[PDB]
Amino acid sequence: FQAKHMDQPLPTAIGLYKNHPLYALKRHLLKYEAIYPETAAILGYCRGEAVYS
DNA sequence: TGGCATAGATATCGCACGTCTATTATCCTCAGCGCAATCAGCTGTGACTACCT
Repeated sequence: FQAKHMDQPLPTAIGLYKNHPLYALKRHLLKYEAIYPETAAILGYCRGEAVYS
């Protein structure tokens, strides 16, 4: 199941990247949660929105 | 005949409009101290009586 569902659909809708840890959009975080640019530079894009692990 | 503009048809993302339980220091109460006019006992003074001369 993990192998099948590892980034298979490849969604590119802004709403889908929210509350989705597999994508973890920078703008779709919380006040207390924050990205780490050291281990996440770029993994994908959606309407000019970068993806971080 | 064929290139593609121009609008019909349709969602689509952003801005704005509702709730919800807590990223962290209160509000009264009783016991313990204190302050100011009586009242009573320690100590001083006079009245009464013992003893050395």
